[PDB]
Parts: sequence; C-alpha cells; structure tokens
Amino acid sequence: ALYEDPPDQKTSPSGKPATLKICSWNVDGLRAWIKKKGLDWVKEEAPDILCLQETKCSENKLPAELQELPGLSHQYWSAPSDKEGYSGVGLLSRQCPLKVSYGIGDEEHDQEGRVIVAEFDSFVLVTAYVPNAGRGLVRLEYRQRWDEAFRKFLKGLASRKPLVLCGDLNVAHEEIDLRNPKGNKKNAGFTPQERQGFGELLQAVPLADSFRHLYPNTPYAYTFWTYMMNARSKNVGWRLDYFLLSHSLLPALCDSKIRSKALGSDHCPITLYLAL
DNA sequence: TCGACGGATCC
DNA sequence: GCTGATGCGC
DNA sequence: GGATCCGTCGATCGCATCAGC
Ligand SMILES: [Ca+2]
Ligand code: NA
Repeated sequence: ALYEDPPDQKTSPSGKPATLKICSWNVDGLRAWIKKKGLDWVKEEAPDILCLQETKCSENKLPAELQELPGLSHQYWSAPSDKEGYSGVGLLSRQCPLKVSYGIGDEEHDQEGRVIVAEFDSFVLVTAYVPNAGRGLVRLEYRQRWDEAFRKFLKGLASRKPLVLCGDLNVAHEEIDLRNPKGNKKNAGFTPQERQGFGELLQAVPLADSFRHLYPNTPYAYTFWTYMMNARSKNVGWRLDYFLLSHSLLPALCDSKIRSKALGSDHCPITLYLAL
C-alpha cells in the first residue's frame, strides 16, 4: 500500500519544544539533485543541519547554489580519494560545530568519502553513506568488515557524547522495512549478514532506531524506491535512511519523519526533531 | 522490480 | 563540447 | 501431458565517469 507520514510532533515526551532539526538526504548526484529543484525543498524544510549522501561531486564542481545557502552556513564535504564521480557526503549546519572529522579512523574504510563527524555541544552527529553490497554481492564481504569497524568506531564515539547517526545505511533492518522481503533475501541490503549487521549496531553502541521506536508496526514506510519499473509510484521501496539515536537522547526525541513527497533522487529525505 | 526462461511436481 | 561506452546503484 | 507451482537470470532508469578527438 501507500504511505502517509503522520504530522510533525515537535514537542518531546516531556513537552519541551524541539530545538534542532536535522534533515538527511541521499541526493544521488548533488548536481542532478540541485537541478531537479532539490535545494528549493531544503529551503522550505529549513533544517538546522542538512546531511547529504552520494553527492557524486568533487569539491571543485560543487555548484554555486550552495554558497548562497545561508541558514546552512558552515559546510563540510568529503569525496573519495581516487574514484571521481562516486560516493561522497556532505554536512551543512547553521551553527558552527566544535570539531569536524572525516572518516572513522580506519585507513581501509576511509578512502571513499562516506562519513562526516560533527561535534556539537550536547552531542555528536555522524552522517554516513554505507557501502552497498553490490549487484551479485561482490562487495558483501567488504560490507561485513565495514559494518564491524563502523560499529566499533560508533561505540567508541557514543561512550563520550550522545550520538546521532544519520544517512543511508544500505540495509533494511526487518521484513517491514521493504515491500518485497522474501524476494530480496539474497540481494544487497537484505541479506542476513546486512540485517545481522544492523542489529549488532543497534545492540552494540547501543542505538535505538529512531523511526521504529516511534512507529514499531507501521509498514510501507520507505526512504528509497528504485528508478526502474515505476517502483516509487507503486511504493515498492525500502527503508534505507535512518536516524540512529543514543538511548540517552530517546527522551529528547520529538519525531522522526519520512518526506515521501520530496522528489529529486531515488531517496526521499528524512528529518529528525530533537529537544536539546 | 518484473518478466521470460526453464526444470521441476502436482492433479 | 560532443559522441559512445563504462561504473555504480537497493 | 496440460497446467500451476518454484527459484535463478536478464534488462529496467538514472547519474556520472571515461576514451578520444
Ligand atoms: Ca559495477
Ligand atoms: Na498421449
């Protein structure tokens, strides 16, 4: 069936108002996305922090439209070392961060422009574009090394500040997070190993799955539909884009959204509301 | 994702 | 700047 | 021996590279 994301809850479980709006979006071609009216949608959503994944754009080519962006003044980018046109992430934020790191501290997993870390006063925000297992699972064993090292790094991080992980994690955690689960159990993003990986990330750091925590039996809620076969029109998609929260910040959670109606990519954007 | 391909197995 | 062909994607 | 029932197996749209001139 189709999905209607419920209205935005901007008060916390204790009725404190939301102070902080993090929107995250796998833009699948920053340049294509900007041309497809993507930045207009960002201006009207008006986040405090915008996280972008799969920018597929070097720093040189970064379109002009982004310098204009004024509520998202501080702007951080990471693209791979030697593979041009591939992967890439960004982190734009209204307020200026205390510190910005690139990578997870592992030479092996830091060559593809996938993670930005941003320390704010109350918490630390990691935004990640996780590597796909590949068509035919050619990268699936790399993905298991990634998942284990990314888990270790994130456990280390969250032991020092509360942690918001956002972005495209390239796995549908459970059979509710995708429309055709039994047909994809051998495909990238729903192998037992990717799903086992996610659950270990949830129990190890630990982190609660922001959206599922609030809506644990809502189905047909997805972040990505393939461009092929009119899949988005039939809403035949996957939940790939999460906010993963330290349990500590669960009482700061106001709401976690899926912006199904925002076009511009093969992922819709998700949005987090915190009282901080 | 969706279909055409088989090659199976059931009335 | 163009064509045409590859890489990479859930 | 017709008709359904199964898991493999293509090409599916999109973005951005690249080789070459
Ligand atoms: Ca490839
Ligand atoms: Na006969």
